[PDB]
Amino acid sequence: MVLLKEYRVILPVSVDEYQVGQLYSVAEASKNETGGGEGVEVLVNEPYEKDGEKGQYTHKIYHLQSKVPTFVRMLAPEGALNIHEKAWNAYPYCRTVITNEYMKEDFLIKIETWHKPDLGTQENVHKLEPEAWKHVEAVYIDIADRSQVLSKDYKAEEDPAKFKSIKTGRGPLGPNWKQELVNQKDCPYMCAYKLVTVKFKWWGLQNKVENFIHKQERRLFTNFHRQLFCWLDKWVDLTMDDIRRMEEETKRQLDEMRQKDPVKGMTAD
Repeated sequence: MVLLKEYRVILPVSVDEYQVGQLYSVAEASKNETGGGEGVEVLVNEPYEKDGEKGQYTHKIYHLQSKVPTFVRMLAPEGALNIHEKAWNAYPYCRTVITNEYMKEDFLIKIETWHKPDLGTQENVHKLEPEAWKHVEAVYIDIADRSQVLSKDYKAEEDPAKFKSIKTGRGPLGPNWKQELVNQKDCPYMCAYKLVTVKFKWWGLQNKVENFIHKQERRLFTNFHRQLFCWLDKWVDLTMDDIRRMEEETKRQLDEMRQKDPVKGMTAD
């Protein structure tokens, strides 16, 4: 037994800018959560060959102490957690698997994403078998709706409902932002269908932890995409190679941030 939810993020950007946007934003975000000995450590970032499928592979470590609640922290005597994240990014499809050495296969967060040029209208894009599909909650994340942000997390500068791109004129995103999007030609949009699979088989904490992760993943996909957008002007002119170099700089910066910096980031639920 295992808990499955698909997050549907509609965005006012093209499947092709998104490829770059995301990649940039993963790094910015990584940096905003690293410090105090917590956050992101990159170990591997390189192209791969499965033979027929080509794309980029990463192996990261997420370091967690205080940014998670007491009851998670307490799963380990050292009061501290490393979770390993191996990802195969074959944009427009990505498969991400988070595991924990100390736990065999009783623990798993897996994210499977398909980026598609529509408005989230596709049921079961991931072609799951029908019984399993029956148990999937589909959740829409609206990057405009401020009710969807945790108060602690809100920032007017990370708010799409308040941002206008100077480089492209997109924004800011009013309550109808969607309906409007449908009304005009020179308006791209995609949906990220992120299927998240959570497994945590541990006596008496399974439902509790499973649900906590889904709520934390959802918080992330919400701030992240808010930020992706409010960050348009920073990545909208960027090349893949402009990105791979960022990635390199960022591997070292994170290694320096996590050591020399205060705790920053999201603070946990």
